[PDB]
Amino acid sequence: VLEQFLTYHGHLYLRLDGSTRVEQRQALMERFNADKRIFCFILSTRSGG
DNA sequence: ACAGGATGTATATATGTGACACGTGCCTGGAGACTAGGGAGTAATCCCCTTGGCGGTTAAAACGCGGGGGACAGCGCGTACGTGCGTTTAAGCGGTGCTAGAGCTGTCTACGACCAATTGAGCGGCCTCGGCACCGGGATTCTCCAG
Repeated sequence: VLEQFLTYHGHLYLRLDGSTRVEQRQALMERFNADKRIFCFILSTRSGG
């Protein structure tokens, strides 16, 4: 529902959940901390610490 | 060819089992009045858990694939089992015809059952620590080509 809300307003994002693979997690991290277009980085609180 | 006797044969009638329905009597239910004890019905304790949602990590499943070696059918064929048959063996369907031996009735004890004591198993509660359970090798011993 957070993504459903962010879409209605038009906000780029790259979600992150425990179900994501560590490879995908690292790829998303590298693509977010490098690309300035993405405005949000939705993730879980108690994910990989 | 026929008129009547000399045998059959289903047909109809009075007599043998069985099983239901009835009719008496005598046990077994029913009816009643006491006296627990059992069980219901809260009211307290001690467990040790409780659930949702979610992130993480490792092995048990889950899946792919090859391939082999088994599961099936067909073929054949040779006992071998059913199918008649003629024989004969012995079940059995009624009988007679004793006797053990159930089944009972009665009698009368030893033998349980409470039962109130008495008390020592036995049960829980801790403590301890050998004994299995797992590591780590190191031999051995199967399995599988591969000749």
